[PDB]
Formats: sequence, C-alpha cells, structure tokens
Amino acid sequence: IDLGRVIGELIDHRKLIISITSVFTLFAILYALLATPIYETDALIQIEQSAPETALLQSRMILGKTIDDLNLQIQIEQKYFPVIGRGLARLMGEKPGNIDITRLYLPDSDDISNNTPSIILTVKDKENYSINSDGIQLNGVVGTLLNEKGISLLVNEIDAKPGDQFVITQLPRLKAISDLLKSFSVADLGKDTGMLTLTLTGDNPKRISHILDSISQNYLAQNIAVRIIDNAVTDPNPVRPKKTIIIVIGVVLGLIVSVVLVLFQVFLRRGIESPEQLEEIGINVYASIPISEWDTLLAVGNPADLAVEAIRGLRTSLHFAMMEAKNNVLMISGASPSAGMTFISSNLAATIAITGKKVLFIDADLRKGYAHKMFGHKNDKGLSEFLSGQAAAEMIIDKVEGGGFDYIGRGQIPPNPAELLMHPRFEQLLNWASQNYDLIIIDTPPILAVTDAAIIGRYAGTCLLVARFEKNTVKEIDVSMKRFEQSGVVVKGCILNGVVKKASS
Amino acid sequence: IDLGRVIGELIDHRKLIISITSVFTLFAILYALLATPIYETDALIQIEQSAPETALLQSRMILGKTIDDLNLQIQIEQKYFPVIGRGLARLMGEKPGNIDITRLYLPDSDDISNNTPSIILTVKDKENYSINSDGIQLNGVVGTLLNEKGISLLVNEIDAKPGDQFVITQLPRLKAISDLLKSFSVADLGKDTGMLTLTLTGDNPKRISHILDSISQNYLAQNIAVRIIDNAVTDPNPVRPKKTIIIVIGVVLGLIVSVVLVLFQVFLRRGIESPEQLEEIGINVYASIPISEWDTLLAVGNPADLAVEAIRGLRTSLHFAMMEAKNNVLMISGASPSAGMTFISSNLAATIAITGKKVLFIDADLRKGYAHKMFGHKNDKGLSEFLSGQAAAEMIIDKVEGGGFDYIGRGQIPPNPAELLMHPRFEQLLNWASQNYDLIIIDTPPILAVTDAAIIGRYAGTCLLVARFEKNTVKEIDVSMKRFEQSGVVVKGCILNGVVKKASS
Amino acid sequence: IDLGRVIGELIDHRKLIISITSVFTLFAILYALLATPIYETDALIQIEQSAPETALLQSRMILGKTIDDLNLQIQIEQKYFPVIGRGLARLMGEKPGNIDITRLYLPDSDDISNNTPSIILTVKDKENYSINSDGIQLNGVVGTLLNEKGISLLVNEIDAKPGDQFVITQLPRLKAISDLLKSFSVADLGKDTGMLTLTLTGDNPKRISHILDSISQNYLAQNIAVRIIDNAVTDPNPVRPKKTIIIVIGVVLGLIVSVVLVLFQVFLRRGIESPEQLEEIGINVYASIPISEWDTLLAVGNPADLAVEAIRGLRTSLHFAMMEAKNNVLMISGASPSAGMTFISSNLAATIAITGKKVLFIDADLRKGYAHKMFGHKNDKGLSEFLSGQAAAEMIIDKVEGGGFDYIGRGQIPPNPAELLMHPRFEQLLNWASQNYDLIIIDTPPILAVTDAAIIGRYAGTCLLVARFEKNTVKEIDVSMKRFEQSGVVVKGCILNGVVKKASS
Ligand SMILES: Nc1ncnc2c1ncn2[C@@H]1O[C@H](COP(=O)(O)OP(=O)(O)O)[C@@H](O)[C@H]1O
Ligand SMILES: Nc1ncnc2c1ncn2[C@@H]1O[C@H](COP(=O)(O)OP(=O)(O)O)[C@@H](O)[C@H]1O
Ligand SMILES: Nc1ncnc2c1ncn2[C@@H]1O[C@H](COP(=O)(O)OP(=O)(O)O)[C@@H](O)[C@H]1O
Ligand SMILES: [Mg+2]
Ligand SMILES: [Mg+2]
Ligand SMILES: [Mg+2]
Repeated sequence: IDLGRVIGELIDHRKLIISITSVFTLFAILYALLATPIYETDALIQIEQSAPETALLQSRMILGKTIDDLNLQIQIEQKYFPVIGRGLARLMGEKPGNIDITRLYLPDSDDISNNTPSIILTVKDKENYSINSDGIQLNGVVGTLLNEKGISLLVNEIDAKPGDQFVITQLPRLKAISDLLKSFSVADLGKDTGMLTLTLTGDNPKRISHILDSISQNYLAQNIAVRIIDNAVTDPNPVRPKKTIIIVIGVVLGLIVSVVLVLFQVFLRRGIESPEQLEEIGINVYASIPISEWDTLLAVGNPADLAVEAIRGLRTSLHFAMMEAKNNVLMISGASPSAGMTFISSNLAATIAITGKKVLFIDADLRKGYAHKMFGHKNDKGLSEFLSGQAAAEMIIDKVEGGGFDYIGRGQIPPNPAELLMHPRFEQLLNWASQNYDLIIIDTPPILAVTDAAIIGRYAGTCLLVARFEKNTVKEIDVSMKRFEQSGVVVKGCILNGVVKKASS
Repeated sequence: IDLGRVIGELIDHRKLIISITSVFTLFAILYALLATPIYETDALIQIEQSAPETALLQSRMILGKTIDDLNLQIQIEQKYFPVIGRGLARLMGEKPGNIDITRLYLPDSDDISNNTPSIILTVKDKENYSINSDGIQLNGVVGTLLNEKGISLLVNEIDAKPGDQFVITQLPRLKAISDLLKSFSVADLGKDTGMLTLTLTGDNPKRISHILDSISQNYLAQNIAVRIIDNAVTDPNPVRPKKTIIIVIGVVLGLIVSVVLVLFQVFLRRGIESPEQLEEIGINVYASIPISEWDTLLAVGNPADLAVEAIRGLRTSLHFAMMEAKNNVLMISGASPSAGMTFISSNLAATIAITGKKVLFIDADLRKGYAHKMFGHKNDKGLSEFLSGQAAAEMIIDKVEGGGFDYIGRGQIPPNPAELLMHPRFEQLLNWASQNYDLIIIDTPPILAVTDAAIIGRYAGTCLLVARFEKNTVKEIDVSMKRFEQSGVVVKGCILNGVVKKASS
Repeated sequence: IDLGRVIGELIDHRKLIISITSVFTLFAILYALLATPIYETDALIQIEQSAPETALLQSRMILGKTIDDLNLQIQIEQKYFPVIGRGLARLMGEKPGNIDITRLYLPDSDDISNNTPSIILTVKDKENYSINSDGIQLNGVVGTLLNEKGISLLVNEIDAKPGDQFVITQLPRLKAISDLLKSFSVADLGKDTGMLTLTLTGDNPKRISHILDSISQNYLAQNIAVRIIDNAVTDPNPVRPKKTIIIVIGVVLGLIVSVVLVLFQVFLRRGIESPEQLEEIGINVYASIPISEWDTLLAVGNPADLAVEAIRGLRTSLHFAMMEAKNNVLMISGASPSAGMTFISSNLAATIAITGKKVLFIDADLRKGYAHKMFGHKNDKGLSEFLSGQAAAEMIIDKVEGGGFDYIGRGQIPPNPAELLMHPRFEQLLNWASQNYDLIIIDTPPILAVTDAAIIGRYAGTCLLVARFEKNTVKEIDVSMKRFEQSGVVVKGCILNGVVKKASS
C-alpha cells in the first residue's frame, strides 16, 4: 500500500467521515451540557496514627449519627418526566425548588423487592399540596402535620412554582449510609502527619457542606468522649462532568470509528475500479462511459452530454475495430443484468445513424426487452412472431422517431426463447438485413444468466461485452469471456460503463 | 489467507453461529436467574496485634460456642424435587417458609458413610405435621415435644403453606463448624490498625446477621475473661451470582466455540468449490448446474427452471464441442454414484429433443438403472435382453411420453454386466442407431466403482464426466480422467453439478 | 530515496520555508515581548517536622487571615481595550497607575453565574472620578466616602494620568484564597531540616513581597499562640516569560512544520518531472519548451526568445522525423486542454515559414478555437462553413500579417463538430492543400475530452502529442497514446511544454 491511496480514500469518503464525526460530537456536547453538575466540598482536620481514624470516620456509627441528625433518609427529588428535563431546566435558567421535611413516615409495604416506599407531591400553591402514593389522593397544608391513611408527613417552607412535582422516598437507613459512604473520602495527604483531608461530592453545593460539617462535628464530639482546622467549603466549579475531555474523547472516537468503517469498506470492495484491471487480464477496453446525471434516447434528448461524447469515442474506435470482420453485425452483451447493454446499444445506434449510415437495431432480449417502449412502438409483430413463423421479414421493422435508424422489437414474450433463437429463420433474417443496412446492432440478455447471447454470437461478426463500473468484477468478466469462447464466439473486447470520478484513482 | 475469505465463511455459517451463541446465552441466563442468591453481612471491631486474633476468631472454640448457642447443627431445607424448583419458586414470588426447631435428636445410625441422620417433615396444617425417616410414618403437633421411635423433636412456629416439605438433618458438630468457617472471613484492612472487618456470606439475610452478631459477642466475652464498632448488617444486594459477568462470559464463550467449530469445518473441507479448481489441473468445465429445489423429467415438469437453463447452456456448448467427433455418440459418466449422471443425461436429452433433433437415450447402467421408472416403462426387453441375444434391435426402443426422444432401458439385472457389455452386439447396436438418430446419449455407472464406462467409452465419440459440487474432490476427478485415458478413452471435459451460492466465493 | 533529492526539494521550496519560519518567529517574538512579566519573591523560615507545616501554611485559615489583612478581595485592574494594550504600554515606557482602596461594597447581585460584581472607574483628575456599574453613572471624590445606589467606596491616593480607567471587582473570599494558593509554594529544600522556603509569584514586585511578609507574620503569630530568617524579597529578573526558550521553540516549530508541509507536497506530486519519465514508457520526447515569461505570436514579437529557440530545435528534429511520411500533414494534439497545442502549432508554423517554405495552418478545434483572434481575422467562412458546404476551398484561406503562412479559422461554432469532421470534404480539402503547400499543421482539441483528434488523425502523416510539464501525468499521456492507437492513428511522439528549472532535477 502507499500513502496516496489512503489519502484518496479519505477524500472520497469525506461526507461519511464528516457526518459520523459530527453526530458523535453532537452527542458528546449534549451529554456534557445536560449531565448534572457534581460539586465537591472539602475539610481539613488535625490528628493530635491516622491509619485507624480513616476507618473510624467511615464506620457506620459516625455516618449513622450524621444521617439521623440531618434526616438524610428522606429523599426529595424534583420531578421531570424525561431524561433531559433537569438539564434543560437548568440551561433555561429555571431555579430549582426545595421542601424542608422534618418528619416522614410511609406505610412501609416492605415486600420482597420494593423496600423503599415513595409518594408524589404536587405543589398547588405556597401553602397546600396534593399527595398520591398508589392512586390514593390526599390534600395537605404546610404547617399542620398530616396523619392519614397510614402516612405521616410534616412539610415546611415549600419553595417552587405551583404545578411542580416532587418524589418523596423513605429509603432504609443502611441505604442512606451506603450512599453517603460512596461519595465520602478520607485521605492523609502526608502519610505521616496528623492532617486528614475529608472530601464529599454531591449535586447540592450547600447540602454537602452541611453534611461534611455534621460529619466533622460528630467525629470531634465522639473523640473527646482532634482539631478542626478547615471547616468544609464547596468548590463552586463542578468536578464532573469535565466538558472539555468529554468533547475531545467524543471527537476522537468519531474519527477512529469513521476510519475503521472506511478501511472496512475499502477492504471489502471487489468491483472494477479502472480499465487497467481489465487490461491486466488481456481484455481490450474500447471505451469508458460516464454516468449521465441528466423513455427517451440520451443521444437525442441531450446530444451534447458527456456520455454521448464517450459513445462517439466508442463509435470512432469501432469504425477501426470492425474492419476485416466477416459481416456488419455487432452484438452487445454483458455479464449481469442492468449493466448498460440496451443503453449502450441504442445510443450507439443513434450516434452512428446521425452520420448518414443506415442502421438496424434488433432487440434479441426476448425475455425482458423494453426497446419498443423507448422508441415508440406498435408492439405487434416483433422478433418472436417472426421466429415462430407468424410474421414476415418486412412487418417487423419500424422506425425510431427522434432517431434515424430502424428497429425490431422483441414482440410477445415466448415460452421458449432460447429454442426460438436457434431456428434458421434468425440467420435468414440477419443475412437479408446484412444487404439493406450498413450496420446491425443486436441487444442480448446477459450470458451468466441465460445462453441466448451465445446462440446469437455465432452469426455476429463483432461481439463486445459491457461491464458496469462498480457492480461487476474482473472474475465475472473473465468467466463471461471464457463462456463465450467455449461456445465458439470470439469477444473483441469490453466496454466499461457507469464510470464516476474518484480521488483515489 | 485473506480477510475476505474469513468474512465470507462467517457469513455462510451464520445460522450455526447464531444458534450456538443463542443456546449458550440462554443457558447463561437460566443459570443467572435460577442460581440461589448469596448475601453478605459485615461487622467492624476494634483491637485495643491483630495477627493472632484472626486465628483466635476462626478457632473451633469460638465457632463451636456460636453453633451451640444458635443450634446451627439442625439443618432445615425447603424441599423442591428438581434442581430448578427453588429458583422457579423464588421467581414466581412465592414466600419461603421456615420452622423454629429448638431440640432435635435422631437415632444416629452412624454407619460407615452416612454420619448425618435426616428426616422429612410434611406440613399438613398450621399445627400438626407428618414425619418420615426411613418409611416409618409418625404424626406430630407443634408445642408438645415428641419422643418416639428413638426420635426426639420440638417444633415451634411453622410458617409455610400446607403440603410443604422440609428436610431436617442433624449434621455432626465438626461439619457445622467447617461449614461456618468456610463462609467466614476476617481481614485487617489496614495491616497495622486495630480495625478488623468480619465478613459472613449466606443465603438467609437475617440468619447470617444473627450468626455474625453471636460470633462477635462470643469473641468479645471471651477476650474480657476489643470493641464492637459496627454490629453486623447485611447488604441487601446479593454478592453472587453476578448476573452481568455471567451473561457476558456465556456470550463470549458461545462466540469462541462457534468460531472454533467454523474454522475446524473450513479446514476439513476437500470437495470441489469452484470450476477453477478443476481448470487448474487442465479439465475443461463445460457447465455448472445449480440445485433444483423444485419420477418425472425436470426439463418437462418445469421447463423454466434455473437448472434447465444451465442445461441449455451446456447444450449450446456441446453443439460446438461435439463437432469433428468420430460419431454422434455422447457418454456421460462420473467418479462416484449419485453425482448426477442420469439427471444430466436425461434432462440434456430432453432439451436437445425439444429443438427438433431425433435423440436416443441408452441406460447402460445394467446394475442400478432406473431410467425406465422415470420415463414410463414396459420393463421387458431392455439392453440386457438384447445383449444376451434374446431380443431384437427394434423391440427394445420405447418412447418417452412427455419427452420427445426414444430410450432403451437396462432390462433385467444380469449376473455378468461387464461381460455382456463386451459383446460385439453392443457395437452393432450403436452402429445401427448412429444412422437413424441425430444424437445418442449413454448413461453409465461410475468409473471408480466398476469398469463398464471404460468398455462403453471405446465406441463413444464424446465422453464427459460429472462431478458433484461438494461431494467429489479434485483428486477423484483426476483419478477418473487418468483411469479413462489408461483404457484408451479420451475425456472431453467435466460438468460440475449441484452448485449452490456461497458468500465465500 | 537519496540525500540529493531531499536537498534539491528543500532548495526549490526555500521561499515557502523561509516565509513560514519567519511568520512563526515573528509570532514568538511578539508573544515574548508582549506577555506580562511575572516576578517571584522568596522567604526562608526555620522550623524549631515540617511535613504538617506545609499543609498548615496552605490552609485556608492562614491565607484567609492574610487576605482579610491586606484586602486582597478588591481586584483593581488597569483598563486596556485590546489583548496587547498592556504590553504596548509597558514597552512604550508608560508608568502604570494605581489606586489604594480601603473599603469596597458592591450591591452583590449574586445571580446564578456572575458571583463577582464589578464597576469601572474613570479618572478625570487627581481628585474626582466617575463610576459606572451597569450604565448607572456616578461621580466621586477622593477622601470622602461614597454610599450611593447600594454602592460603598473609599478611594485613596490615585496615581494615574487623567482619562485612565480601572476595573474594580469584588471577588468572593474563597476565590481570592484560591488565587493566592495557586501561586504560593512551600518547600523543605533539605527534606529533613527545619528550613522552609516560601515562594510567591505575581506581576506586582512590591505587592507580592508585602503578601509573603504578611503570610509569614501570620504563621509566626499563629504558631506562638518558628523563626523568620530571610524576609521575603523579590527577584528583579522575571521568571516568566522565558524569552529565549520561547523564541527557540518558535523557530524549531516553524522549521518542523515547514519540513512536514514540504514532504507532504512532494509525496503528493503526480505530474511529469522530466522527459525521462515519458521515455521510460517508450514515448519519444522530441522537445522540451520552457515557459516564456515575456493576441500575438511569440515567434514574431520576440523571435530571440528561449521558447522560440526550443521550437527551432523541434523544427530541425521534425525535418528528420517527418521523412518517409505518407504526406506532409502534421497534427498536434494533446491529452488535456490548455496544454499548449495552439501555442506549439502556431509558433512552429511561424518558425517553419521564416525558412522559406509555404505553410498552411488549420484550426480544427471547432469548439474553442481562437486562432483567428491571434492572427487577425475576418471571422466569416471558416472550416465549419466549408465542411457544412456553404463555402469554397479558396474563400476560407487567409494570411497571417506578421507571420508568413496562410491559415484556416474554425468559423462559427457548429452544433455537430465531430460529425462535420467526418465528411469527405475534409479529406478533399487536405488532398487539395497537400499539393499547394510544403507543410500543413492541424490544431485539434484534446483526445481525452472529445474524439475529433482521432477522426482527423486518419489523414495526418505525422501526429504529435503535447504534454504540459507539471499538469499532465504519465498515466494521462499513456492513455492518450493508447486511445489514439485504438482508433488507427500512430503517434510519433510527445512534446513536453511549459518546463521550468528545478534544483531537484
Ligand atoms: N452510463 C449510464 N448513464 C445513465 N443511465 C444509464 C447508464 N447506463 C445504463 N443506464 C440506465 O440505467 C438502466 C439500466 O440499464 P439497461 O441497459 O437498460 O439494462 P441491461 O444492461 O440489463 O440491458 C437503464 O434505465 C439505463 O437507461
Ligand atoms: N442439480 C440437481 N438438482 C436436483 N436434483 C438432482 C440434481 N442432480 C441430481 N439430482 C437428483 O438427486 C438423485 C441422484 O442423482 P442421479 O443422477 O440419479 O445418480 P447417479 O449419478 O448415480 O446416476 C437423483 O434423484 C436426481 O434426480
Ligand atoms: N511555454 C508557454 N510559455 C508561455 N505561454 C504559454 C506556454 N504554453 C502555453 N502558453 C500560453 O498559456 C495559454 C494556454 O495554452 P493554449 O495552447 O492556448 O491551450 P490549448 O492547449 O488547450 O490549446 C495560452 O494563452 C498560451 O499562450
Ligand atoms: Mg437489456
Ligand atoms: Mg445413474
Ligand atoms: Mg487550443
């Protein structure tokens, strides 16, 4: 391999790479702007050791005393239905509300799994609110305590706009202790000094400072039955999410997945890339027709098309190739269907007729031939009707309107096309036509599908295959040439079709 | 090797890979959803050392005192007959029952092996129950103690639905101590502090907490004749089984075993893959007939079949190959039986007869020939009867009904087929037929099995072998060609049969 | 590869390398001369340990006491609108001013983000000043305190020229402590001694010394409720930016990016470099025309041009190549447009006419031919009008004024150029002209674009291609030669055009 090839492949697939990288970067930006910020508060205490004090601070007694003091077993969560509602509310500048609950007691269903009872509180005004646990609706008022339906609740100082909802959960004490212990860290920072740094992370910058102050005070009171140097304060810059590293990771991930996909697609290509691939085997490529981005003939609708220019190049190439041929019959065929045989044949006939030579076009695709549709037709009396014997040699020839050449349609689809094409009346037709016309072009089905082309090619002076640019492979074209030679038909060469411009070439 | 080949092999064997991986993932999911959950309880004590205390806690004195206190020597197990009954009961939400037994004394058979006596208790109601040890049925009532048949039992507070069964075992004290010590761990967690973490795992989240509390209290009482900071609590999330890692391991195991099986099958393939394998040796492959997924002729029942199209391709190839041959006799043969010789020969005769040429078909498989069954027959007067001399040249020829060609059946199976085929009357028959027909096709047995084909091939102008797609190998076909040439028979080429579409090609 | 090639490439691209390196060095010099200088002050104290004292010095209590003492929470910044205004002011020798503020209290909006209120103070004279916070204009006087609009301010000892502006921010206490702690360092320097080195970096050489003295005094007073050996002094040489290393890094970065760009451009070149590239394939290069840096003929305006000398070399080469040719017709063509076909053909005709031979020039570029513009024209009756039949063979020939040869213009642009060129009247014209002139030169469109050149080349005795020096590639020229040979036209050789002098050759 070489650098030029890889750079060309990257240039060709630029749209895919850009789209994938942009999608990944957009997802990264959305996550980094919608993820909830996490603040960190710190405190510094002095040990008058410090190896067992790390375990004493994280023991369930200290944390449990803190949780009992601060009522951390009442989980209040602002209610947003979607997974991005909270982030959108924060971005729009909306101020989150809060409720001070000093007493909560749910009926404690305590089944096998749901060990955490929860209710939903809807704020109707600054004073009253509605409560629903499992569809049971109740009404409560700030101030006076509520003892109804096995539910006890005391709510103070609602701070939210009316219509807001809050999920109130009474999680078990061990769950609260585990959650507190997950986000709480103790370090020595000197490995020998009495200095201990206590760290607590959480999404509420004031609550975490209060929690760490309570932890420190409880530990201090417990020890004297240690010195608090730095009481806990919260860093106003969140520690998570780290937006810049997230976005950089997203961009690099997009680039690497795009490069992997591009390499995978490049290594899985088998189609023909250039005429030199065919010419390595020993197949003369007589032309390369580009894609015409422009039920009518292109050589007639848009005579100045680039594809028609390539076809004129093919015409002047054939005027020299088709010399010293046994007759004036040219047979266009191919390996696979929808390669361009009818396009090539019809347009070539048009470009050769505009130069003043009489041209006959025969649609010998007795199976899926649509030439009569493209030329303007009387569908009666096609090639089939002549071959089966129910027509004459003069009632099957029609004239293209915007063309300048005659044509013979397929006719009705027969049940035995390959056996009709073997009748000697076909050779009689070709011998008769080879005296009233200057050129005869025959369109045929593929050869890798059926055998009609190989029957027709016996009476053809020149035979050319059509290879589609990306679809067909060199193996298919070689197999087709060999199958034609096995049946006694000499293929003059190939015609690459549907070519497009690639920066890797 | 190259990446395209391996990707193609993976695409071809996709069904096998998917099935194996799905089976493994289903087994992993069943195990991860039916395995009994194992909870873990923890405690934290303070050592006022700690290297000998780990051995003192795990000594048999502390554990034995705990087991005597909590009666851990009475093993009560809920009875489910299958190995998945307990998991199903847990999944369906069924609440396990329990019995508080404060005194159990079994007769203690104490033979060589069964040192653990056991009984089965069936719950009939909230009060009474039935007991069976070795077929001896007894009835007991909660409350009043039972002393019968050398069995002492005191049962309190049955909690289960009627009809439940419980296995009650009186395991030896050392066995109970060993079981307790297997699931009990002590750690320092600081390597220098007085802090010891005690861990106990078990399937009953309350019993393990009680057991660890008893262990801690016994150690504390023993030492003062240490401080308990964190009394034991149980983590409600089970530590085993870890479902996600189990499922990931199952999926990866399925993928690796599937890839290994695929590679093993690929490396053990010897059959013909493409016509190019035969053409490397120098054997002209004249056709490749695909599998016809559609006692009748295919070229007649379904004339538009893909296989009949391939046979028409072979027909037009033969019309050119069979020129400049010494006569109009074609001999289809093969290497191994059930390769397609009769299929190819009969269908080829049909496709050549539909074009208006007189065709004779001869079934020279005098050993296992079934052509007369496929054509509609009068089984008398076949080839055998003519060769042995008990028939004429005109009483053996019959006509295929839906065909269009004549045929000669094998006749009765003779005892000496290879010696009948050497009679000059066979050559007389062929010389006579070569003047009344346009083509003669002869079907023969394989050549690697018997020698009839090599006797017949002396009088055949053209001879073609049939190679089955996956079954035969290049070695078999080369051996067959060489064995034909050794006997003076020139094989024109080969016919690949039963071809299917493979993404690795 | 070899050293000579790389040295030549470096010599050829010297201007690009010099420009890039100079730009990078200029940017580095601008940064190193405009970046604000950062001074460093040091102190040395003695510890009578020293592992916890590093944490005690950086604790928020000591730094907070210092900040409360020195009022470091009032941030005063000199106002320069651009990002280089301060550096320019320092370079021009301007003395920065300062204000001593002993009391500041802003309304403290304290919204979600802007936690730091700020005002702008404009100095009108040595006594009074103007204040604007959010468009609210106020006037204040040094001395008397200001308590207006929720803003309290006390300003003493303004030292600046009138018209200067100062941003006054009241940043939060924790922000001030964090900023102080970011630039403050403590080290032991012996790892065992009581000697501690305290370091403080800042842009004001006196303020940092005062700050470090206050830090040391506060720590000393705190400890005795330690010895100060070296009170803080400021190194007058700034520690940042380090100009020399910055400039060296800039120069080396410029050199490496220039070398990378040069290597990238060299590896992405595909055009023809020397005639030997064409002669490897087997194409005879008959000349190499250099660029003429000098609507007129070069061989006439500047007959002593270097390009005209190369064309005379081509003329004497052709006088030997064009012997034993079937006629006296020469056809200049090419692969891509704007290669030099009309330049080469017209100048060659001029140089061959100055030697006394009758020369005919034909502009057979019926699509974009501008020869009549370059020769002085009567645009009527060109080649088109003759071919279409509406003109005679004598009304189309005109005479070049400063030339010496006749010419035929294209005429009006036709709709069917390629089909006009196929008329036998073109061959009649050439046969008639081949008897009244000594040489006929025909200019043609490219061959990779259209097919006109291949139609004309049938009647041309000699055909030469023109390859542009850097534009065309060897692949294009080979494709053109092969496409000419496919149509029955033998190309004698090639002509390299637009050559320039490269030190890598
Ligand atoms: N270079 C081309 N540019 C534009 N359209 C093309 C080109 N080649 C083929 N086609 C069009 O795509 C369709 C398939 O080609 P067609 O020749 O009709 O199939 P087949 O090769 O089986 O006879 C046709 O409608 C054709 O007009
Ligand atoms: N390409 C094929 N498609 C469908 N059936 C086939 C094909 N080739 C052979 N068979 C069928 O499978 C059976 C075995 O083939 P057969 O020719 O009868 O055996 P043998 O080669 O020994 O004479 C037959 O019943 C045949 O009809
Ligand atoms: N060696 C050259 N020196 C100076 N000018 C040149 C040279 N070669 C071509 N040109 C000029 O650059 C332009 C493009 O060349 P031209 O021959 O007219 O295009 P084309 O090859 O398509 O006919 C012209 O104006 C030509 O005069
Ligand atoms: Mg078609
Ligand atoms: Mg058989
Ligand atoms: Mg030009």
